[PDB]
Amino acid sequence: MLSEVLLVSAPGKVILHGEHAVVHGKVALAVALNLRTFLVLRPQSNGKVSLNLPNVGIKQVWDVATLQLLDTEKLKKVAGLPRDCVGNEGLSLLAFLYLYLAICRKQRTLPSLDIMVWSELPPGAGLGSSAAYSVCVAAALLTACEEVTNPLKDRGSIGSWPEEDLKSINKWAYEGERVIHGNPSGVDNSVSTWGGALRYQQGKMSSLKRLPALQILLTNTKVPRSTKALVAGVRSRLIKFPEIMAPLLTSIDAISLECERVLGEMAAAPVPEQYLVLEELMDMNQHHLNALGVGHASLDQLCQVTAAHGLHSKLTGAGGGGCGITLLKPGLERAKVEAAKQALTGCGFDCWETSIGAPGVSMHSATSIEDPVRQALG
Amino acid sequence: MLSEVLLVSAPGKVILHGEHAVVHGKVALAVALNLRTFLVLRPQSNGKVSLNLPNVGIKQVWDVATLQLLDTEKLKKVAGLPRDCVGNEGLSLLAFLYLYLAICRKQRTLPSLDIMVWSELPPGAGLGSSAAYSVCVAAALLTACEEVTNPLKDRGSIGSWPEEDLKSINKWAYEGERVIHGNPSGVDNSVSTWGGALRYQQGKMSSLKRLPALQILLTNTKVPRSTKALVAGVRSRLIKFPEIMAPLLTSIDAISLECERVLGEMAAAPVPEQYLVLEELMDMNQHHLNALGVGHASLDQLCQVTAAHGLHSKLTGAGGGGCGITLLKPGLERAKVEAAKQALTGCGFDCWETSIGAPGVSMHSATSIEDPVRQALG
Ligand SMILES: Nc1ncnc2c1ncn2[C@@H]1O[C@H](COP(=O)(O)OP(=O)(O)OP(=O)(O)O)[C@@H](O)[C@H]1O
Ligand SMILES: Nc1ncnc2c1ncn2[C@@H]1O[C@H](COP(=O)(O)OP(=O)(O)OP(=O)(O)O)[C@@H](O)[C@H]1O
Ligand SMILES: [Mg+2]
Ligand SMILES: [Mg+2]
Repeated sequence: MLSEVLLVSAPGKVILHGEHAVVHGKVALAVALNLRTFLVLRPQSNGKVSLNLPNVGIKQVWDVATLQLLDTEKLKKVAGLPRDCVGNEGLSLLAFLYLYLAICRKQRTLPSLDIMVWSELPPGAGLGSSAAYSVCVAAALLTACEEVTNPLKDRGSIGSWPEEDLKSINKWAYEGERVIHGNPSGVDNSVSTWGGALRYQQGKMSSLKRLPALQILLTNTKVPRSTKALVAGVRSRLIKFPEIMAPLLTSIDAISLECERVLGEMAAAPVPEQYLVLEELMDMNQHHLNALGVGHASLDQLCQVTAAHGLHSKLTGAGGGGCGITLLKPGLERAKVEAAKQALTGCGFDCWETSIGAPGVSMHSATSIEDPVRQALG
Repeated sequence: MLSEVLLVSAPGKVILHGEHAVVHGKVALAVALNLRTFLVLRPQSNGKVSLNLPNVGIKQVWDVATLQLLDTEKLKKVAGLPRDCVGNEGLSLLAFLYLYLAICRKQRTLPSLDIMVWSELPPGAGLGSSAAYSVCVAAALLTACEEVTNPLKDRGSIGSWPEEDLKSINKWAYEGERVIHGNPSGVDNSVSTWGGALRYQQGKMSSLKRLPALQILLTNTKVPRSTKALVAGVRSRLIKFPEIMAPLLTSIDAISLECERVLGEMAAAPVPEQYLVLEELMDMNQHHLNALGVGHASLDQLCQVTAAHGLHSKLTGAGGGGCGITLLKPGLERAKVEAAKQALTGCGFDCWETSIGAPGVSMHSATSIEDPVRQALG
């Protein structure tokens, strides 16, 4: 057990290319979104572990005494420890407990902690915020129970864990996603742990070696959608017009592959003509997705406003609403981008200017933390 | 030679599906557009043949005496008969003369005629108005010199020529398109002659046996474009992203083929669910074309306004401007369609509510002719 206060942060994700094509065997590219989730863990004296989730406005307190006397599927039983009430986010408090016991069990006394979680990620918008949360939790606990090295052992500003350690973090982050999702693939938590870019084919994942600096505008239309529905309609259209749909899917597959090739050649020396290829790829993937049938008026609107300012975008994820991405290459005029944001907001959409291909699980010194975050954390 | 006044009309064309895909070996569907070109031929006494083209504001008069004394490549020589001045539409007056001599030569005296041509077709917008013109000319002359039966020999209201006769009309209509275009494929003139729908693969054409009643909105954005440019950019992108583009083209090919199948099954009994397939096909072909790169802001705008009213459209032809088509299925409310037209016009576009799969070369009695047409003709 450590004593110092731990501060860890993990990024969310966006599907650059591949969205619906992956369901049919095609390649997809998932990348770390720099909209992070922070978790501050404070050691305590009182025999109580308190998990505090501001966002979802819920706080829960357990007393080590009771949990320490609990006999250590498994889920049903776990629910009999805290309770069983309302909350789609109630599974999270269940995912915390699981991660808490299973990881600290090898301790001769369950520690008394205080966890503070606050992210910049909009929940449910498909940016994998629950994995970012699981990763943060598994990372803080693992470090507190010294099951993993302490990145800031040398009192650095910002730090990360070594490969062997990141693997332990992911494995545990995954169990936590299993409890809340049931059958998660592992892309979300893998993206949150290793950061950077991920390649997903048919159950197999890899980590693109090197990525360039990519600036984007993340837009949330707040339009609610049914992921189960979209995927069904696509499969439906795949059955109705097979000779039309089959090729289309292959076309999207080629877009992921092409992007993979370019990003790699950009990691060398980013020539301006490389951003031109990327936006052409986005333009085409957006049209293909509209063809698949997962488009939405709020999304055509997002692209229309954006193109009006010379920017290129594409939906990201399930389509039919949700978020969209817009590329910001090196050289645009502060004015073009600034107006797009205003326009986007006027439509009633949330808009963030962030980055893609983000760092990954990180430990921060309380002085590396910005002000807005520090205010929400302490 | 006949004596009565002849009145013939021919339809233009629109590419339902296939546009850029045909250049690469894929199937395309061309259909007769019910925006007709009329030609009134009046026999005269004075030894003069007068061709009058109101639209292009030009009239030309020749005297049979001079032409009758002309020794009967060949083009250069033909130009030495009238003259050689300005006019992209000057080749037309040249196409008339060629059709006049070559067809009346077997007469012992060049007749004295008066031709009046007036169409509802916008020139150069890709609706094949020059073929509609060549067809009308070849049809009037052929009938006057009795090289073909007289449809209204039985004093009917409206009539057409028999297969064997329509073939002669097309063959001559083609020479006239050769003079004005140089290397025309024959789709335009074949569509204008036989009407209905045509299937074009790789030099081979066929006539879809039966088509259903299709109502559409023809929209001209009046945005000028370069057909030579568009096709070049497409070939360019085909070279740059081959694994992405190849499949896409195959996807469009499947759209033509699918449409061909449905139209045929609609000719039986047009079930409402058949119009649903057609608009899904248009939606998809429009997205593919945007992917090819032949889209334009004026066209996204055309589709956006239209969808706002529940209607489905797609560009038609070269893209990057020009015309677009919108389907009007049986059952829409006069209000939805009427507002679309207003909106379209506000954008500064010309809009026509016509039909597709039109009749073809026809002879009309001066009482079958509407008022607007009759006013412009006499
Ligand atoms: N800051 C946060 N604090 C606590 N729980 C969170 C936070 N952000 C997300 N979650 C939890 O994760 C769940 C999100 O499930 P959801 O199906 O929407 O997946 P997602 O992670 O939002 O993204 P995606 O489905 O693409 O992965 C919620 O049930 C919620 O309890
Ligand atoms: N009503 C008309 N009267 C006389 N000439 C016409 C008329 N309509 C079209 N034309 C002639 O046909 C030519 C049109 O050439 P163009 O390359 O624009 O082909 P198009 O027939 O308009 O359509 P598309 O190119 O798709 O076939 C002009 O040079 C013009 O002289
Ligand atoms: Mg998740
Ligand atoms: Mg023509």
